[PDB]
Amino acid sequence: MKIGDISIHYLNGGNTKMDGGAMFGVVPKPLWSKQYNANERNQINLPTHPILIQTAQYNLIIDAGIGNGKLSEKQLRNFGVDEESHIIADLANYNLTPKDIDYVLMTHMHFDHAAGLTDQAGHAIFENAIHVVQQDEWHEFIAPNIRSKSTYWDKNKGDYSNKLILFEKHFEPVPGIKMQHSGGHSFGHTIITIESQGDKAVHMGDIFPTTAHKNPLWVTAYDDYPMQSIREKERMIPYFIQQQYWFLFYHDENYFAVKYSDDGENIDAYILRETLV
Amino acid sequence: MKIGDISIHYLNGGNTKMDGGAMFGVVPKPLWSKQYNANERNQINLPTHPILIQTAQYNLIIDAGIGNGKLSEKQLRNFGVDEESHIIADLANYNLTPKDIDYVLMTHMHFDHAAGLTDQAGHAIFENAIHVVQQDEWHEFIAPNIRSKSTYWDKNKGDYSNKLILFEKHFEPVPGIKMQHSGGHSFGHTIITIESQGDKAVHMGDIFPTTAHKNPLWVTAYDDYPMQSIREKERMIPYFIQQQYWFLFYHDENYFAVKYSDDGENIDAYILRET
Amino acid sequence: MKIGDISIHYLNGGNTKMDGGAMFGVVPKPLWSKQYNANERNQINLPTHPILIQTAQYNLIIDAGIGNGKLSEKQLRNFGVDEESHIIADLANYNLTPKDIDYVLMTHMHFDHAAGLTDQAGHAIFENAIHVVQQDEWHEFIAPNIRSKSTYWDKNKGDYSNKLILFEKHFEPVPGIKMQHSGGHSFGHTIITIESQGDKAVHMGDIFPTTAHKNPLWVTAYDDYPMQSIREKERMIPYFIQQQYWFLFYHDENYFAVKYSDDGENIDAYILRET
Amino acid sequence: MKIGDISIHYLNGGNTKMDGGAMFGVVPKPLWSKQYNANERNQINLPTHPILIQTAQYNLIIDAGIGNGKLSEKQLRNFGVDEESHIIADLANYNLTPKDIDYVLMTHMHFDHAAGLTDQAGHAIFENAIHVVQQDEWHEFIAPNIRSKSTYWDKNKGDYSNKLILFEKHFEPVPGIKMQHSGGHSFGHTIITIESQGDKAVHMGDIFPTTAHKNPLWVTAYDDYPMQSIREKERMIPYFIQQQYWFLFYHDENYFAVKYSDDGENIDAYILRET
Amino acid sequence: MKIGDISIHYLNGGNTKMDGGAMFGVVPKPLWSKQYNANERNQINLPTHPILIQTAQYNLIIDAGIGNGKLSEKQLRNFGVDEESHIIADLANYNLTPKDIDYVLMTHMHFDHAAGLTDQAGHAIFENAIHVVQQDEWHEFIAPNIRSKSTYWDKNKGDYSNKLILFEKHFEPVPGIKMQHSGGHSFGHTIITIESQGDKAVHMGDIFPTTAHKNPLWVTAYDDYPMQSIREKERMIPYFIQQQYWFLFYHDENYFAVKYSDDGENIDAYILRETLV
Amino acid sequence: MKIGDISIHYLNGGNTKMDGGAMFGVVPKPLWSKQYNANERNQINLPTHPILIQTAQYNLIIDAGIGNGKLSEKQLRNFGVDEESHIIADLANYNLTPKDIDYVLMTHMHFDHAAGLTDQAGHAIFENAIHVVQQDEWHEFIAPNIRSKSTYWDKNKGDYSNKLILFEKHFEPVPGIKMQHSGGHSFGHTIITIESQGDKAVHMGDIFPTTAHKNPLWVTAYDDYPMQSIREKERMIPYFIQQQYWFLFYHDENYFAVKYSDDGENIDAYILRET
Repeated sequence: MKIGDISIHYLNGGNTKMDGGAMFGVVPKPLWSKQYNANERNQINLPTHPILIQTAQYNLIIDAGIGNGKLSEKQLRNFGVDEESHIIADLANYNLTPKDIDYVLMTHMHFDHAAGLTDQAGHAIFENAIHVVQQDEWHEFIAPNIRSKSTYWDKNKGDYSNKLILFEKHFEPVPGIKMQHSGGHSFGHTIITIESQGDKAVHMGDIFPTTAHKNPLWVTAYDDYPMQSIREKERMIPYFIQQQYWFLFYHDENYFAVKYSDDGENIDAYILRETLV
Repeated sequence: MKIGDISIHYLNGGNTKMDGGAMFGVVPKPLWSKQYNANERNQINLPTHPILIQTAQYNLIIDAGIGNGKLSEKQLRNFGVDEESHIIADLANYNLTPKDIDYVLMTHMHFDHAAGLTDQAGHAIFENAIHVVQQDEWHEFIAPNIRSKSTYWDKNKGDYSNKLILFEKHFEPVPGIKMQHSGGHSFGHTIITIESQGDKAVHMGDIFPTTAHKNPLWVTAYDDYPMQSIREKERMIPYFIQQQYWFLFYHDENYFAVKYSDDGENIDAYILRET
Repeated sequence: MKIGDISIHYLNGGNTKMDGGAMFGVVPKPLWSKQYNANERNQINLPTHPILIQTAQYNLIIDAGIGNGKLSEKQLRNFGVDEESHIIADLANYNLTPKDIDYVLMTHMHFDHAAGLTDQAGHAIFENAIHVVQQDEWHEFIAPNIRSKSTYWDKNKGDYSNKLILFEKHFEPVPGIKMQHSGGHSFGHTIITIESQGDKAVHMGDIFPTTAHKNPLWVTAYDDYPMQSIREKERMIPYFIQQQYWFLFYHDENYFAVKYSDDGENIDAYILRET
Repeated sequence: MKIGDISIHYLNGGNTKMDGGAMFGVVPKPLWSKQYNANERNQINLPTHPILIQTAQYNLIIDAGIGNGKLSEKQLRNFGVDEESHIIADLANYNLTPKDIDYVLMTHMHFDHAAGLTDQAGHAIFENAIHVVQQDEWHEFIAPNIRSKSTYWDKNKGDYSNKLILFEKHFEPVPGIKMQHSGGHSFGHTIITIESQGDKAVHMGDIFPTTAHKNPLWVTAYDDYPMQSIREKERMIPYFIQQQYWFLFYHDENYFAVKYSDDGENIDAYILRET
Repeated sequence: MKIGDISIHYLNGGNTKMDGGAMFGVVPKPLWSKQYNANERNQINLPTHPILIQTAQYNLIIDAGIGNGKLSEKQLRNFGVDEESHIIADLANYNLTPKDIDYVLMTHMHFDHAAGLTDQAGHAIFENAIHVVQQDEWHEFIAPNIRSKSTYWDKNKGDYSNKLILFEKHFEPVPGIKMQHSGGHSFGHTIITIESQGDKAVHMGDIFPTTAHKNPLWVTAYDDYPMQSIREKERMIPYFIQQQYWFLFYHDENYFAVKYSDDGENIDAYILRETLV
Repeated sequence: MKIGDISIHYLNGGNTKMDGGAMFGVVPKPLWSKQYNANERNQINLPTHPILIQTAQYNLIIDAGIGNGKLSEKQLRNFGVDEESHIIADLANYNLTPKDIDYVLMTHMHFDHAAGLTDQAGHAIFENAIHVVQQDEWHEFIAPNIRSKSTYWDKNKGDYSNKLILFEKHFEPVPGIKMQHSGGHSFGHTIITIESQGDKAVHMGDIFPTTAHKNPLWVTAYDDYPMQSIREKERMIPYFIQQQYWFLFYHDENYFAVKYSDDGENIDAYILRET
């Protein structure tokens, strides 16, 4: 993928199998099962593939996958992990090492996105990288309630917190990369946009998980504030489409990106996610 | 049943079938499917049974099922309606006719609770009945947003509004009956407690739909503000149990009332529903 | 006129006559009648002249007037309409047709500002134009409450919504043109600015209706949140004046454009509206 | 009159004449001038008659009128004052002196309601009386903003503050008398209710100024938060009517007490004010 | 102490020495040092004495002191603890055992108030007692931020949480005892009032720590929301005085209670706190 | 000092002595007393030194010490004033006189920052200067509450308000200078960043009073909203350090500017203050 001078790729940070009903909330199964595949256990396959962004000067990732040795044996099974992260080997394919990374931008701190931030002993994969998190997202991450406790794990704390930078509403790390507090899925959930030359790309995190969640009303049950999720989706998606943005995905098993035609119905351009088995 | 000097019963206002996942949210099917049955279309059976309350003077009612013919063919099929409201009949079995009512107390105005409020021409099924609805709930009902439009129907508007009484935080219509605003399921969602002598009963509406939703974390995906739902459930349930309250249900297909042991671990008493 | 390399005129989308006491809130008549006229109905004449902005590659329109055949017989009379929109004609006087308008920017969706967006049968005058509305202002438009119902009309919905775009706090449709959510008059009220070279112009919508509303304390009674209106006026006006901005009007029957002295106690330059 | 075992009359604490457009917000003159009179200054006559409540052991007063020699030469003229307070006299007609008043309950601290609390030199009419004000209403009174500055006067501060008591949402000074924060007209606006036996009375202050403001949509332009005013009126009035409450007025030149039919479309019983 | 049919007493739950400057916030030392005594280390002595309330039917406590064996050696020194809790022996003086207690009502969960809730191994002193806490207070107690972390300790969790009842704004446990959410010192801080016959008593917790904090403007620097503290004090104190309430204290070294004369200046009645050395 | 094309210096606007505990809040004396000296009265020395900024066109100024004679005898003693403002003199050393100023940018209006804004008759020390103050800060200043009345003085009002420009979230007066609303110390508290070429400087006002307040948890007891102060400090400081910003101080007696190592552990560069 290329957006102007910026190169965009995905990294195999592992995968998870989550219950379809929970990933589609109010949408009846008969309808969502036709848009996304589920197994005998009502689980749909959700890759956890970080997004590698390379500008002329900086290298950065959008999330960190499920890591290596982080999830227990019970969690690996309960979360349908087929394979753990291959983020090191994948990075090599681009002549990079978990040390040439300058920024790790987080959409949110749920385990499916932050487990791969540190190895065991909570050291920290990505030692020279500055880590950016929305301030309230971070606050809840370290002080989760009886509900967010299930995904915000102490086990995911670590050294990276040394080079931690917090932002409230918006933040532009390196030119062209803009983070923006969306809320909805998470109180501190963030979306990221990439712009180089005239090209535009956007990753709406878990506020637009997969291509099957394009309908603003189709939000996951995980969303702590679904009304805010809908609000954001109702306005962002039509705008990004009108502006001919490329939609990047972290969880979609089939596609890595998509560009809808100036209409809002037909998504002509789908960039397939060729994940090695 | 018996709640001090107050008598309580329920009415067959019809039934519906909602998608299991929509009803349990983040709870994996493998877990809730063992707590509540689902067909092959993945739907669970949910009665819409209004609760009839009678005191030495009034006989208000909680909700009004789905009604009779208020739903269209399409809707009758999409929500899996097997039988429409028998409200008029059931009420008769208690020497009460569609007119004796003294107060229709709403928990919220979603179609599965208010469609039975009027006939096909939007005329009140309950003339002479003061309809108490939470103020903010009433506003959203008559002014739905792109998501609320699915349950809030213009078609459920009617003459009953000419005897509409709104409230904010809490309201005690008749002695012993208290309506408390909870939010969660819908912004204006309300629960209702009935207390007389030493007895206590409570109906937590869609913030505690069925006995399978006892865990505060098990909230429906329909809840517009799940964080508020959990907040309310986390505090109410332990309190009502500690106080030995009877939990009344509107959508539960197996129970009408339940009373938990002094630790919430099990069901100590209960009243199944129907024949 | 023209701000830098951007051309700007005013279209005649009709007019209306609203009560004076309504247009001046707490301001006594013995004072506002010396700044504006009160026919004997106590109505003041309020034109509904949309603003046309022409840059290098785009044609924009701020609000759309009352339209043609949109208001009923009754409305025409109560809103004191003398002449309905001549928007089509006025545009022609600029070799511009309704299909050349690239953007329609709305300050708020009240009828005197949006009625002109569609013809009857709710088709849509201005096909091909992206319609920009601030989110909350659009949410309320399609879901009015008992007070907004009077100005947010259902017959004002239309095809234009197929090319609708929403923004929350600020948005730049095209270089130099900035939309900013102000609130006050209506929860989602929005003001607009135009900048080219060192030239600056601003239209503060119904938060600064006419030149007679310059005093921040002089807000209309129509304002749903007068405290926010004052807040915005108290800060914007002094700033725009200090920056030598041209104030554009939609409702001032006399002035179209105005610029205050640095001391802002007088109007140095102005452009009258050829009624 | 008297509610149950509580006596209630009205004192003449002076009067004022305020603009009509200001008193009726968005309501057109051709409509409000048929419900109230507009001298030619466009002013309507607003008495400032404090309400006297006498129970078994206490004497209470709601608001205090404009006082004596409190308004300057200029104010007297602009607020159309015909007669200054006769509060001392009127009280005497009840064998009551200013030192027998046990409680002074305020709806809000605007001048037409608080000017009468102290004489010049800000001493304090009504020594020995506990003065009840809602917290935020008092905070704003002593710290007015650019808009409140017009009605919250510094010369209205006084000794009475040595016996001041504040409440936030609700407060019962003496059995049967309840104060409730309503907001709307002023952030800290407060309405009051009196109950004895099955008799009920209520004074909704400036959230229901005169009988002509019964329509919830008819709020004054003075209301700093009109949306909250409507909210409160929309719910309170229907409830108070359903409960057969007597509506007491402070500003209605004609009526002092009123009671609507159950259907609330007519005024069944009333008490005129002997101007 | 007797309020109508209700008997009120204090229990020696230990003590703590906190920095005076922090306990008086904006009040210059020259002024507060004359109202409360400080040592060479600027520390003032603050007893942590729970309030025993006995009605005809129920027995209850207002807080739990610093406990026994709960604070470490480093904390005992840093917090100027002279003696640890004597709550068991004190209770005996009234023919009661840490088992005859029906309700433990908490004003807030800071360590100076909640450490004595459980013994080591977090079992739970007061096994048959129902524990009442404001819902938000509790939420922060288990999910404290970088600031409240210093007083909300995991080490204070325990069995008592089994019979935990939460309330939002107000709650009346047994007739005459009314809890009320005040906020200010803590987001979930609560005050308690006692009424029997015509007698009235009130404990405003850390929103009125000692008799030296009567001036509404004299709030501790510990208060997370001082503006709300002042708001509450500005209105409550004058009202409680006008109503001839007895003010009960948990932290005042000299006095256990006080009744100001219908004025708001002279506090004629002071009930001394005879603490055994 | 040098910040790209922008020149920065500071001025002796006088000094004060505040109680150490008030200044460090919850931080025990034994800890802060080792970070900042205190006399036997427990007071710490705090200069009130305005910061002079000069660009190729303007030369705005940050704060205005305490002034000259604005403080009374009592105040001069209670706040431990040793010397009053030498603002006029210092300004001269830079060929600038009390009139050249082009913008007085306030962080907040507490007396130790704004008393130097006017003379003994409330006349602006800085005619020709546009005074930029945060909107909400300005409101509280002119409308103090029982606690704010201690720093907000009526006596600090003046003609300067005739050139007052308010803002809400952020404002960039002249290129490179950005004012950002932070809250914390006071509701309207503002910080100011200066950036030119690759250089960056920031003055966090009373949200980072002295170098001893670097720990986000070390906030003054004066802060009306300490939780917001911590929030801002927790995020700003690490960011400004990562970006190699120069931290400018107004109250620090030893440093004027400081630059931390790339880890905040130590002070890598600095400019002491005075001779």
